[PDB]
Amino acid sequence: DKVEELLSKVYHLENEVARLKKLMATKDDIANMKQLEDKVEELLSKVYHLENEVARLKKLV
Amino acid sequence: EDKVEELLSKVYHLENEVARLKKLMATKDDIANMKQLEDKVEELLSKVYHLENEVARLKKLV
Amino acid sequence: DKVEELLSKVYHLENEVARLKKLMATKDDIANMKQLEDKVEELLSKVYHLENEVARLKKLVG
Repeated sequence: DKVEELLSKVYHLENEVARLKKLMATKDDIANMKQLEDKVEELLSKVYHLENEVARLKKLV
Repeated sequence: EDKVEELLSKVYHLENEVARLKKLMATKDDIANMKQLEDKVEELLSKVYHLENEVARLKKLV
Repeated sequence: DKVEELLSKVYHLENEVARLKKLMATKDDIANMKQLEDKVEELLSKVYHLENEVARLKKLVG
């Protein structure tokens, strides 16, 4: 009776843990976001320089 | 006796699997983090459009 | 006795797994990250192009 209740609950948990393991691999690594943040950091910088260079040209012309 | 031994062993492996999941979870990106990066990509693309239009006029004027 | 112990550990696992599930729903998927990567691919191409144009505008004007 009580051992049965446990058997059923352990079975359910095993399935849940399996689904979580599956879902875990669909989630993105923090290392992927940091590397992307870096690239966006580079694009922040280059765009800043472009805005400066453009202003310069916009005044000469 | 037998079923209880089996249940001890299943619960032990689930505990170790669940413990592994909690450390895996910690190496994964939060959505709110991703949303702030999208906000910066939303900024940069607007600035790149604006610069494209400015450079279009400059090469025309020169 | 050993039934109590297993009843106790199961309960704790149920709560742990419920916590992991709602915590899983805060994490962003590789798909949306790949979409953001695509947009960063574009913007990096457009920046390089703009760099070329401006470098020419600079050396053409003065």
